[PDB]
This record gives sequence, structure tokens and C-alpha cells, in this order.
Amino acid sequence: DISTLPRVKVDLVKPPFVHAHDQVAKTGPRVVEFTMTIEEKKLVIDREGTEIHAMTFNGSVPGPLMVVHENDYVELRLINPDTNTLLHNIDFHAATGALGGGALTQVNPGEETTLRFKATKPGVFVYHCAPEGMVPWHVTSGMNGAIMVLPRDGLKDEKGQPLTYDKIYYVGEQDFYVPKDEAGNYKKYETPGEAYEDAVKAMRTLTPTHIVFNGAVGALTGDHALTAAVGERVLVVHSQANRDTRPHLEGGHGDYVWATGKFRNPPDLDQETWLIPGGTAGAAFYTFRQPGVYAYVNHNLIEAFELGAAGHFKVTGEWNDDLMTSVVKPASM
Amino acid sequence: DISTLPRVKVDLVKPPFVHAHDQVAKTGPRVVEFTMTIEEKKLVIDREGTEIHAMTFNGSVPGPLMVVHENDYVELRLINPDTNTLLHNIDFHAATGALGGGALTQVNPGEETTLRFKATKPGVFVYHCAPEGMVPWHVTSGMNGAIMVLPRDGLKDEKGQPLTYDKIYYVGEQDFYVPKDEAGNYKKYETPGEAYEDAVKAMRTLTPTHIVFNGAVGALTGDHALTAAVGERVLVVHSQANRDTRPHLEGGHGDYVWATGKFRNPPDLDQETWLIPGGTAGAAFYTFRQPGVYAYVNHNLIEAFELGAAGHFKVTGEWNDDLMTSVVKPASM
Amino acid sequence: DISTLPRVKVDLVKPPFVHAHDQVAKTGPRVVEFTMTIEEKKLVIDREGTEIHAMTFNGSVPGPLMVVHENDYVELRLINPDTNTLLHNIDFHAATGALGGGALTQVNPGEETTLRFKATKPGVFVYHCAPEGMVPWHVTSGMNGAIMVLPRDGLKDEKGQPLTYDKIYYVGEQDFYVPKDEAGNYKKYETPGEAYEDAVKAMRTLTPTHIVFNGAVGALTGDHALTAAVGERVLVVHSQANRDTRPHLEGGHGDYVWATGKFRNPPDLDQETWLIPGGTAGAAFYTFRQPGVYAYVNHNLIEAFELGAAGHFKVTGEWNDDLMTSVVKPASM
Ligand SMILES: [Cu+2]
Ligand SMILES: [Cu+2]
Ligand SMILES: [Cu+2]
Ligand SMILES: [Cu+2]
Ligand SMILES: [Cu+2]
Ligand SMILES: [Cu+2]
Repeated sequence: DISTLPRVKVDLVKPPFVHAHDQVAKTGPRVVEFTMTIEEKKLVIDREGTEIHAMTFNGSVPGPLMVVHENDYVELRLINPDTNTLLHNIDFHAATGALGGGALTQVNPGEETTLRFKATKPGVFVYHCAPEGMVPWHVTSGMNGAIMVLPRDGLKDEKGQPLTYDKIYYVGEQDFYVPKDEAGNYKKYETPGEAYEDAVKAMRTLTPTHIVFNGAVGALTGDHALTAAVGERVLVVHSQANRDTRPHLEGGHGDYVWATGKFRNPPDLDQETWLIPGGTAGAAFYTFRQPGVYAYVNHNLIEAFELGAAGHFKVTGEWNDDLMTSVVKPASM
Repeated sequence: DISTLPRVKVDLVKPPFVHAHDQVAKTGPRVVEFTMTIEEKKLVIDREGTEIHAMTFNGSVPGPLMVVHENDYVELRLINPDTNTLLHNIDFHAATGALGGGALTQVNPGEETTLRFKATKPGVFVYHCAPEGMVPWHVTSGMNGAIMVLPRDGLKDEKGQPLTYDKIYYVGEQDFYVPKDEAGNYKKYETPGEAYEDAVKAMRTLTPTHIVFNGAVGALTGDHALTAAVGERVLVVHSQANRDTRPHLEGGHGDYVWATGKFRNPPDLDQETWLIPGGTAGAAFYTFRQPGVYAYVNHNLIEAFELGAAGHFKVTGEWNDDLMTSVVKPASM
Repeated sequence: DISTLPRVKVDLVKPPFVHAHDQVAKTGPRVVEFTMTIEEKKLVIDREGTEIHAMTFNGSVPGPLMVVHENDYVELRLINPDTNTLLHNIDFHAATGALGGGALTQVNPGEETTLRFKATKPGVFVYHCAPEGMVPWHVTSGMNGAIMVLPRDGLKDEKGQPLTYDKIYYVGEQDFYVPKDEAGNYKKYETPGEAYEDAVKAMRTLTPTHIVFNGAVGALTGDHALTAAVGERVLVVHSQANRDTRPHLEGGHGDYVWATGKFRNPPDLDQETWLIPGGTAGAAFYTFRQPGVYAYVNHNLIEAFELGAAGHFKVTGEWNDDLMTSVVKPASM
């Protein structure tokens, strides 16, 4: 059966960008092959130069977004180079059985494996490392991502009508728990393991030191701000593998939102803010109507502006005065 | 076009009360004019006399609830008297563009401005101050409120049938982060700015010192308890601009609930408790069936009874023994 | 009227098990009688032998799950033996009036009472102790449970079709706040009251020391793991009376989920993870398709694997290679 199915290999791209794909499937079910390389590396996450030892899928935090269609077969080749120091594996929330594949993908440095699973349920799902005994440590070190399983006939609105996006971005939100000394300064380590004992103590406080989008404070700002134009329909996929988040587009809305990310359910309309539970991926669809800068944030504003969970959207186009206008510019009474 | 539209001016009232309005619009679209004055003032929030320097819209925490209809134009005159010390602005989650209006409403003390925006989406929304660089500080100082955009034909249930309320109350929940000394006592300041550095440090703990309804512990109790009668249909609007909350009416339910507050979506039925994400406004509809005192609380009972997120509902009428009855009063075995 | 109704007495069983009942009612409305005895007792909650003074309904944490049908009358005899030291009562989120019955069920040690209420709304609800002045203390000491009010014609899917479960389990999640000394060690007490002052201080931190399923770390693991077989339809009822939780079945899904637990609403489909707000009970329906061990967890993995919110499901049957297969077992590159 499967031997008879067509196979296509796809090359992943770095978040927030997404690899090429078709919204409406043009072919029948296929075996979609992906390759990911685990990479333990140092990452500086803030403007003060705070450095951590991140555990990543393909060298990025979050790991890349995989896109397939309902009933396609996902075949992943997972490689753990001998330059790494820890055992890793992968748990797909999209898969059925063996801890999402975690029990079948345990690879020590210098090992590799290939897992295949049927994408039976449509929606956006979280995937993350989950080694027995140190699950939270690997997950909060940046080892998680997301996979999107699109219905074979694309997305639809609450009334069964087609929803087509012009652009898609993947925002991975990550909570970090950096160990601190007596005065409150962050500690630095030489190797991932040298941080273990301290890492566990920091996690137990349940209080993150940093909460970031795309691996670092201000990563989606400045020259890296997300872009769009008035009239463009954008789909924003957002994931949080360990903690709740409440995305909000300052100046806009979520026209159609799947907060818990499962497409067989009708979307919620006109959302101002939505709750994505820790360990879930959600998606929001919006058509830009005004140009300018938009602040895409986790709406616990302390987490957004003090901890790092904030990004920018830069939109081009003509301003619509009917929707909004300054009748009297700020002036002296 | 707009010059041709009828205009009506409305005077806001102090929460939990709401200004006069029509549920079902009796006129076509209009320009609804509101005026709000920013007020930085000292507020004591608990029984021990803990005092803070609140930043308010119209002198209250929360700011007043504005009510308009879908497709009406909201025109707000925002005044920042020269008696204030900080720059302020306003971000309407209900508006489209320029950070909800935040980028067009920056007023220094002694300045005023007038913004107009089209209320294109129905539902209850949060509005809050958002000055670049000190957003969380202003928001957690009490500078937020809510606006309700009613469908032109009023509220409807899950089956498209009309829902009419007899009473409406606005409960604004506020998380405060009061700086403390070594022993755990709250610090007092002379001016808002003298608290800034300390305020930022307290917020980063992500742990509120107080979580209150209507600006203070016990503000909606005693002589200020919310009132209703058996048979009355009540709509309770609840907002939290920065933190998640889980409202619950002890002794009752949310017959029809819009947890994320957007009316184009069908309400959730028979809710015991619902989650309102930080940065969102929700609404719950309930018909009282029993007289007595009801405890309206944030159902994280520590936040409710230890931190202050609890209010009272006092309902008059006849007790229904079919619904509930004490068969054997507490007595010695 | 009620005098004329048939009456049946039911004997409760210890969680995670549930007492015998019919999904589809075979009789008309009845008076369902239950008896519960309050029990203050010492409980060790972790592997290090940490001991607490729990306040329980029927000697367990959580209290037992009660099952009745819509419009049945629940009659509870609540006994507080003279061996107990505190006053207790019961608040049913399923009931209407008098604080869910809390105002009518205040019993001092050596007292008992009998309350009756009409189960007018279908769904799973939380019930908990709520004595004026020490509500959070009693609730976070383990004094809460849940009651399920099934529609008279059983559960149905999003399309009105019948949903029948073969097995049902009740998972009660409990957040504990154990007082600690200067070094971080847990304090031990002789009597419940001797812990009061310290208990209040620990709760105010809003940071649990333990978050467990069925009263203890690892309570639903090993020989006590939940069991099922491939092909079996299982309903998992989950409750949290004070704090939000985000259940997730590692290796599976929630085919049909009522996150806020009210059956008059259509279920959410194909959920990977769902949010149950503090003070709520939810239910998830799943048909096992693969054998093996599944990790049922609160998906804030720190709370799950460091604090104790994790259990096991052990499923028997034949492995399905179409759904998942290891193409290349972990091997040296
Ligand atoms: Cu790993
Ligand atoms: Cu906002
Ligand atoms: Cu301000
Ligand atoms: Cu309650
Ligand atoms: Cu009690
Ligand atoms: Cu997981």
C-alpha cells in the first residue's frame, strides 16, 4: 500500500517563514519526507547579552513548521550528531501512539532514526522533545516546534466557505527559566549538563525570566518585523509547548481564530484576544485594513513588554479615514 | 457622509453602573460622542489603608463602560489636565488601525485630542492606555476599561432568539503589584514617578499583591453589593486588561456566556465557570431564580478571598424549595 | 410531588473509579440519595514522605464523583464526625441557590445535615467546601470533588449522534501549598489549626509546592495506572477547583471534549490539549487506537514532571503500523 504511494521530499525553512506548500491538495495522499538535525548550541536571548545553552531542532527556536495534508504520511529522519552531548527524541502531538513517537525516536549523540506516522487529524499541533526524566528541561531549552495538518480542501469559515491566505507566518513563543545568583544576575555555564541542577531549581519557581518570540527579545522587530499589505489575508500560527499565552494584535483582530488549533471545529469570529493553552498550537486569520505598525503581543503586558513576548507587523498601503481618523490632533487645551 | 450623520452626546457613569442606552437600535448609524478626563490620583485599595498612585480614565478604576451599536462612529475627546504628571493615550481593542488609536492619542499634561473610529465588530472590548515604553506600568496602575458594541438588533441566544437584559453591571478586575520592603510591608510614594523603578521590579515577579473588583478590596460588598430580584435577567460584563481571570457566581451559573466577548459567536450555555483571557472583555447572562446573597468571584479562590477578587450580589424574592431545600437542618448526630 | 417520586440510594466508590450508573436513563426522574462523611486526616503526598493534614469528603482527595441525570433530585446526607476539629460545608456548582448549598450545610464536629437540590443543568460540575473566612484553606487542603449530571438521553456528538463510553475515570487535580522553612524544607504540624497561619502565607505566593492527581505524586502510575484496551471508548472527567490546568494525553487526543464541561454545548473535536479553568470540571472522550503506555499530563510540563501532575494509561491490544511505525530503529550514523 504505502510502497505504492508517491513520495515528495521537502526542505524546511527557518521560522517565522514557512516552506512551500499547497493549501488545497492537488494530489492524493502521499508520503511526505522531512529531515531534521538536532543542535545543542549557545544562544544569547536579550540585549544585555544573556547567554543560554539551547537544545534545538534544526538550529532554531522554535523548530521549523512542517506542513502536510490530512491523511498524508509524515516520514521524519531525525539525526543527533556526535557533537551533541545529550539524548533526544521527538513527540508529535499530531501522531497516534508511542508517546507521539517519543518512545520510538530515542537517539544518543551519533545516532539517527526514521519515524513514519499517519496525519489523521487536521489542525496545527505542537511537537517537542520528551526524554524520560528530563522532559521540561529539554522543552524549556527551546526544543519544540509545530506541524500543520491542513484539510485536503483547505481552510473554511464558520459557514463552510473557503478561506485562503496570501501569507503565513509561524510564531513560536518560548518561556525560559535562566538560573540567577543571590543579587539576581544570570548565571553562565560551559556545557548544558553543568546547568542541569540549577535549571531544575529555576523551573520549580514557575516564574520565567524571559518569554520570547522566535528565540530572543526583539527577534521579530526592526528589520525582522513581519510584513504585509492592506488587503492581504494573513494566517498566523502561534505555539506554546509549556505555558499558556494570550495573543493579541494591537490595532487589529483575529477575524477567524482556532484558539486550540483544530480545523474540524468552526473558528471563533472577531476575537480581540484568544487563549492558547500550554502544550497547544493555534491559528488566527486576519485581513489587514490599515497600514502602519502593529504590535503582536502576549496580552499579559508584563510578559510582553518586560519579559520579551512582543513582535512587530509592518503593513504598507493607504490609510482609511472612515475606519479611523484623528479629528483634533493632540494640542494645548 | 459623516457630516450628514446624526450625532448624540452621552455622559458616562461610574462603574459598576452603565450609562443609558437601547439594546435594539431605534435609529440608524450615528456619531456617538464621549468625553473622558485622565486623572492621576491616590487610591487606598485595602482595609489596612494601603495607598497607591492610580492612573485613571475619568477618575475611576476601571474606566467607565462605553456603549454603542455596530457601525456607529465613536468620537472621543480625551483630556489630560495640566495637573497630571505623565503622558497618556488610549488603545481601543474595538478599533482598527494605529494601535487601536494609541498612536493618534498621545497627550502630555495640558493637552487634549479627539479621535473617531468606526465600531465595525460587535462585542465587549477592552480599552487601555499604552504609552511607548511604559505600557504595563500604566495598565496595571488602573488605566483600562471596556466598550460594548451591541449588534444593531440586540443580543441573541445560540438559536438566533432575542436575549433581553433587565439590568447590566460592569465589573472591572484589576491586578496590582505594590512594591514591598524587606519585611513584606508595602512602600508609599509621594509622586507616581518616584514609584517607577520599584514598580518595574514588582511587576517582573508576575505575582500580584492585590487583585480587585472596582478598584478596591470589598468594593462590591456591603452597601455596594450588586442587586437584583428573582426573575430579573442580568448581563454582567467583566474585563481584565492584563491577566487571566475565571469568573464564577457562587449559587448560580452563566446561562449564556461569551467568554471572549464577541457576539457574532453563539454563547456557551450553562457555564459554571469561564475563562476570560488577559487583555479581553467577556459577558455573562443569567436569570436569577433564588433570593439571597451570591458571591461573584474569580475562581482561583486564593486570588478571590486572600487577594480581593470577590464581590456580592444581593437578590430579593421568594425562595424556591423545588430547586433547593434543607431537609434536615444541621443538628447533633 | 417529591414524596411521590421513586428513591434510590447509591454507594460511592473511591476515585479514579466511578459508581455504577446508566448513561441513558431507563427510569423517569428520581430522588438520588448519597451519604458522605467528612474526614480530616494526615496524608503523605510525595516520595520524600512529605505529610499534610488533608480535609476530605469520604476520606479521599478528590472527593468521590457523584452521577445523576438531568432533573433528578440530589439528596445528600453530610456527616461531620466529632473526631474532626473544624466546621465544614458543601457548595455544589451544580445547584441553584444558597451558595450552591454552602449556606445550608454548615456542620460543626458532631453534626450532620441533609440537603436536597434539583439537578437542572447537564454537565460535570465541581463541588467544594466553602466555610466563611477560610474557603481557600479548605479547598486547597483537598476538600473538593465533582458531580456529573448526564442528559437523560446520554451524551451526543457535535451532530446530535449518540456517544457511549465503555469506561469512565475521574481524575481530580489538586494544587497544594505546603509551608516551608528558610532552607526550603517542608514544615510538619500536629493539628490542622497549628498550620493555619503558615498556610495562609504559603497560599499568597500563588505558587503551589505540589500539583497532584488523585492525592499524591505518582498516584496513577505503576500498579495504579489507568487501564483500557484498543477499541475501547473512554470518558475522562477532570476537575480543578482552584487553579487552571491543561490536560493532554501524550500519544493520543481528545476526540470529543467539553473543556468547560457543559453537555448542552457541542464538544470540541480532535483536541491535542484543552484548558479547564480553575473552579471547573471538564470531560474528554477518546477511543484508543494503539496499545502501550500513555502519559496523561497537565501540559505545563514543569507542573507535570517536577510538581506531580502526571499519570499513566496502560492499554492492551495490537499495534497498528499504518498509524505509526519505526522505519529505521535508532542506530549509529
Ligand atoms: Cu531534547
Ligand atoms: Cu491591548
Ligand atoms: Cu496612561
Ligand atoms: Cu465555587
Ligand atoms: Cu471544609
Ligand atoms: Cu506533549
